[PDB]
Amino acid sequence: APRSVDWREKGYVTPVKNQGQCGSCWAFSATGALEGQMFRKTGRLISLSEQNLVDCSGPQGNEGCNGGLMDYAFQYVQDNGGLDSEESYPYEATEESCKYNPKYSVANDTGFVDIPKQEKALMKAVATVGPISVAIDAGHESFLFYKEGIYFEPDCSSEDMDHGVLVVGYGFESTSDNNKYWLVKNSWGEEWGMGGYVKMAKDRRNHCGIASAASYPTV
Ligand SMILES: *C(=N)C1(NC(=O)[C@@H]2C[C@@H](S(=O)(=O)c3ccccc3Cl)CN2C(=O)C2(c3ccc(Cl)cc3)CC2)CC1
Repeated sequence: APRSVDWREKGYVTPVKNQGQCGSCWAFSATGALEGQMFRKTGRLISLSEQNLVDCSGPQGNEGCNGGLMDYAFQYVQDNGGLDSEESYPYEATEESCKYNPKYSVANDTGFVDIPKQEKALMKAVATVGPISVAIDAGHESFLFYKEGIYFEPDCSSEDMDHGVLVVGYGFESTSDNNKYWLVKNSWGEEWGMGGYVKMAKDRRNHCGIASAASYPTV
């Protein structure tokens, strides 16, 4: 794999979004991954509707503003035959009745891939596929108040993840001893972290469980 990857530079990544008070992180992680795979497929970067996922993917096991799984979202898109654009089905940050309209479907998927649970497998996936949906342990105050640089939290769990985010690349800082990072897009708006991103510790024993539940949709 290359030493550094950043899919933002290749046009695969929409601007940072804000989920608000709704427990819809999983929906933002899923749309991020699908936005990337749709761009690879078609050359068109189109922002997708998290609201459509929040309102409509109960049958697949998602729980709206009270949590869900990226893979359940990918299964919904396959079952449903599509997913609306953000423009057509805008984000409300509350769970409402399903308003899916196939006329405005701009994405599809044919399933999903679960990546082996190693950072080396995650790097290979990121290098070759595009942005990847990942689960992390975000449940430390150090994450809430993260501002810049490489995020490392000694008490992070590699097994107890509670937040879905999107890996858009990886790289290394030239500063000192521990310099590698995953580039991670969050859904807490641009005023959190580094314009809404967190450079997360890479190759330090699967820190925060970033390689523990990584996946992406096939299109
Ligand atoms: C996001 N605003 C909130 N977090 C979740 O909804 C997270 C997302 C995923 S995860 O990425 O943590 C994860 C964890 C373990 C294994 C795979 C994955 Cl993808 C699940 N989330 C959860 O909070 C849990 C969950 C799981 C399944 C359902 Cl239907 C609801 C909730 C508790 C694991 C909401 C804060």
